[PDB]
Amino acid sequence: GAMIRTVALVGHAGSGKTTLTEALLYKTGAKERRGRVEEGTTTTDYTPEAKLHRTTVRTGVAPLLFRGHRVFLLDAPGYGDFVGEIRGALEAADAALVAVSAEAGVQVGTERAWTVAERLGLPRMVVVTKLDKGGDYYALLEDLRSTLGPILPIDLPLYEGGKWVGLIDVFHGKAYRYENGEEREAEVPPEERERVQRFRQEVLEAIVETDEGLLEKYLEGEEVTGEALEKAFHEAVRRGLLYPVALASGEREIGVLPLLELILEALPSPTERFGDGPPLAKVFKVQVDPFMGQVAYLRLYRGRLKPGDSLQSEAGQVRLPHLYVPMGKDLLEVEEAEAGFVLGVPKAEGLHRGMVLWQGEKPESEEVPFARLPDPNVPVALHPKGRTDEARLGEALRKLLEEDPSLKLERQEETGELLLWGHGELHLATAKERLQDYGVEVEFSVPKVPYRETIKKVAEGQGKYKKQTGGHGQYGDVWLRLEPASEYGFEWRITGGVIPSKYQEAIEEGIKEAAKKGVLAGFPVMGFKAIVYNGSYHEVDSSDLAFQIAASLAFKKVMAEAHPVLLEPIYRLKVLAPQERVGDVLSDLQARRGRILGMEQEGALSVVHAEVPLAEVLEYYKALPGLTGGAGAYTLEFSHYAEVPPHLAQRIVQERAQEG
Ligand SMILES: Nc1nc2c(ncn2[C@@H]2O[C@H](COP(=O)(O)OP(=O)(O)OP(=O)(O)O)[C@@H](O)[C@H]2O)c(=O)[nH]1
Ligand SMILES: [Mg+2]
Repeated sequence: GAMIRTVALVGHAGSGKTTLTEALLYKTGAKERRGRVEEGTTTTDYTPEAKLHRTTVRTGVAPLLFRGHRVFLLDAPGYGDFVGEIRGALEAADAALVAVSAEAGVQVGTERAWTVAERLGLPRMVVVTKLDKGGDYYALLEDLRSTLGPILPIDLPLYEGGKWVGLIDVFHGKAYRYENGEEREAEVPPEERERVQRFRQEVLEAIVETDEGLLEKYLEGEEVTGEALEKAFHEAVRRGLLYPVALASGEREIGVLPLLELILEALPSPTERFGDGPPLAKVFKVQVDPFMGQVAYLRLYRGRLKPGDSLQSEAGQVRLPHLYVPMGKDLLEVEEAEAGFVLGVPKAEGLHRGMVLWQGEKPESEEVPFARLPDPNVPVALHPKGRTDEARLGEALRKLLEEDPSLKLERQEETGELLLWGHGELHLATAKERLQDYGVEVEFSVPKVPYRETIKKVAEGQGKYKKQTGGHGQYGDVWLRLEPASEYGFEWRITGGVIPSKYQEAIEEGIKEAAKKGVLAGFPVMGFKAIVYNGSYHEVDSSDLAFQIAASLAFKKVMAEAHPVLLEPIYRLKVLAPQERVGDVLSDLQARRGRILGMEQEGALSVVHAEVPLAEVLEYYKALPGLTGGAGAYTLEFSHYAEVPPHLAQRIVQERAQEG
């Protein structure tokens, strides 16, 4: 009676998620006509980026109304590039509907969605799409069984002359065919009956075994009622003990409403997950429309709300004079909201992704669903195209990051460049396009490498600053010795009190400042001991400034005779390529001045450890997926610095010097 469900539709790119979402919206009456991704007419993919790349860049909300029941379906993206939106959609749902292309089977995007859902403690259901494009359903079920585990087949495909035309409801022993956008009951083909009965028995047994009460009856001799089985089934799915497997296609228009009925029957309600109590909500995503402003998307996990109500938040009281349910980019006004509802809050400049909202006692960390986002690992130096852009780029980035916090903006300490980190070439491309939607043109470039300097031999020298400008003068005198070393260190070796200990901080600051720009090529210096072993001061003219200057003057003089050497960053790779996709990964590193460190070949997938310079893998994200059959992801992490091979070393030194 007036049930509610919040479900995240996830899965690998191209598994027919958005097409299924369109079919659901159309078949329920929420939409006049079902659009197509190819034509850019769907409810989910409305932003310029989504339509341009023909992929779900942003999670779309599809509020489904069916016979009084409500299913708030979140149509999430498929590519790992949009992990931010994917993980947020799962954080917002009480269960995951995982689409699996029949012709491809479980893919990388399937495993990632599945794992995040499992960690969030969410029930899982699988929907098999694209059976009309090919694939063997029965072999697919076996693969899902061996890969996912306790799957539970709900549907089997109905075939007519080799053509997929419908489905067979295993449990009820009924078949349905579709044609002209119409569902009709059909007979279970004679040749299929024995197999269908086998699946039915296995389904009955799988459900009975998860319920102690039913296992007692089945054993005691008592009868198992249909209502008893339904309850056991629902509870088993709620606890993640069974994973229903449905068959549906928005393109072929097969099993669409049946999938909705199954969602209501199999997946849990907000109450079965959080129980009843005061309002509890969370902003799981944010959209910043170029014209409409910021809109916050909230998931109400518990409680009820009416227009005029308010919620507490870390940012203070949040009034909601108007309640809106989102449907794509549109906000539909409602007169009330119950747990399970997904709401859209306009003019939400003060609400950000991750903020918890509540009434009553403030929730503690464990009471709210949370899925951490991996740090973005693809950097690109950012540059406004021109004048106006450079000026509007500040506000444009603010909006971009509010809407997509999976993107990180940083200022390289050494290089000084403004870097934007994303999760892939595609993610960054959408970021670029989005900035353009905000009226700003930018261009990317490979980040400048943060080269460093060091010394190879010991050297000593004096640094002295003595001048008199005005009333009093300044005096600083320092003797410095530089020693090559693995780690930087300041060593105060002053004796006889020739320099008071109070100038130690100033002297070190001077050494550090000068070290910001080496003598060899103007890069930061590292790996050296700075030893202050003698000097002098004047009680009258000595000061921190004088010694900082004296110390700096000494560093530059001394480093010039310590045999400078140019260093470069060196990272370690941890590639993950399939069985025969290893002879292509270890073949690529050779052109990148690499070095193998190990290879964990276990079963099918075998890890491939390595070590390679940073200057050689700045755009290795534009290659790995195209060599590991796309079923592999590269990993780059800082290891240590090293001397730039004499060849390049000289080359690089020349450039930096050439101009300034
Ligand atoms: N033959 C066939 N094609 C389908 C089916 N479902 C979707 N397609 C098509 O396959 C493509 C996948 O479409 P979407 O529905 O955009 O897929 P998605 O899984 O939502 O894709 P992403 O948002 O990129 O993760 C589209 O070009 C659809 O026209 C299906 O059941 N059968
Ligand atoms: Mg999609």
